[PDB]
Amino acid sequence: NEKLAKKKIVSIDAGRKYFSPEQLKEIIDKAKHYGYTDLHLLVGNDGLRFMLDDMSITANGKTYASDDVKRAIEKGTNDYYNDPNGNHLTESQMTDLINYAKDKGIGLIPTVNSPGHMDAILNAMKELGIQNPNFSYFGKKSARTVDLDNEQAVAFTKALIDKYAAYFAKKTEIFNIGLDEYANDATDAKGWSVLQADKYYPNEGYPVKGYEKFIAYANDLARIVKSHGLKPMAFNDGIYYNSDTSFGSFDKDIIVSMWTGGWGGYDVASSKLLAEKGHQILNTNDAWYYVLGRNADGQGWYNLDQGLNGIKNTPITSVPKTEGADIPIIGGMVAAWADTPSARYSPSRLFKLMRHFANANAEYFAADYESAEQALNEVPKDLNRYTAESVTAVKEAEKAIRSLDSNLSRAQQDTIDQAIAKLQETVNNLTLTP
Ligand SMILES: [Mg+2]
Ligand SMILES: [Mg+2]
Repeated sequence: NEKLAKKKIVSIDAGRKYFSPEQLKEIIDKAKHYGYTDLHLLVGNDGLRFMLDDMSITANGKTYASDDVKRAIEKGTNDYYNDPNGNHLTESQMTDLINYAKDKGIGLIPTVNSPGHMDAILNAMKELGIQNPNFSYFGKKSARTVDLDNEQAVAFTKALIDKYAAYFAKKTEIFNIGLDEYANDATDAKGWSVLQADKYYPNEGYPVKGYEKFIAYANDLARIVKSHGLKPMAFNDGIYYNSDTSFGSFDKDIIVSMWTGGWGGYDVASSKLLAEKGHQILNTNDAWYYVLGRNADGQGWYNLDQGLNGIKNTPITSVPKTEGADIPIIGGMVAAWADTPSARYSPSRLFKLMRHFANANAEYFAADYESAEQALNEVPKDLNRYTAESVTAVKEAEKAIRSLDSNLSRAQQDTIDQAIAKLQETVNNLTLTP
């Protein structure tokens, strides 16, 4: 019961790279088939590839017109990557996609990333006329990250998030605000250290109250998301970075997507600390990451063979940086990324990754009843013309399938499959009364 009740999630980076409604429906079909519960769809992640029908934004003592915001976001996303396959999903397409997923028992969790990984939103703000939205580090400007000292940029960004969250209200349950990898380009992946630095190394030109403002920012987004009845989620790396609780406290209602245990000189809070602070944790271990186009050993970090190895060697219960503690989880999430969005999207490669994650953790993933349902639909409805003995065998086989536990895992798939085979055999053995 506890294993099957977990969320099993596939994450798709449709922020950097365009994915069509058809492509996403196919992913949903596979997710359902392999026993997943949710699709985690990034739509704002460097690029921004989801447009509401009304994109008007009220901030900074004015309203930015819907059509101007749309044109700014379309231009801004293209400036990040002009994808020949498409620019954005429309509101009609999103609503249809969520409905399609819901009818299959699949939830959809969107991401609209900030204050990092927001190249397109920063570009859009510049197109609207907002001045100097980008964070800079000793003259090196981040293409991805907003300056938290810029009230006009921050106000616009929050109102944009609010607008998206208002749309997702009722139709989803979780909204990922991201919060990962602050100014990773401009600081050479040391952004959290940079934001915290002025407190400990004053008068050296580090951002004054940098990390303190980030906490306030994260918390305000959490408040905004919660106002819409949605649970806010965020990636772990900036949450109590360096295990430092002295700058302030994060909203406990933020679910933590735990993707990294950190690296040399990038010292993240342990999952133990985060649990102890009151956060629920979604295991998003980057052991399972796949970057499109990096399709085999040697082709770079998060290549497909690496991800498949991570899936074989790091179970769904193994959370980054536990300090040896027992870390409870709300579920697990395997993630595919489009760091190089011009890479060709290969469905079979993604589905292999998804299939392996489900098979490696089979007790956690729901069994497939699709074919059992179909087999029942294919039984002849009227059996009167057949012998009593052959009829009895069919009715017994039918009962046996309807008697199956409706909460079996992938680990018990063969139980379902044998029941299907037995029904098919009994139907084949139906004998006309002589
Ligand atoms: Mg590219
Ligand atoms: Mg492609």
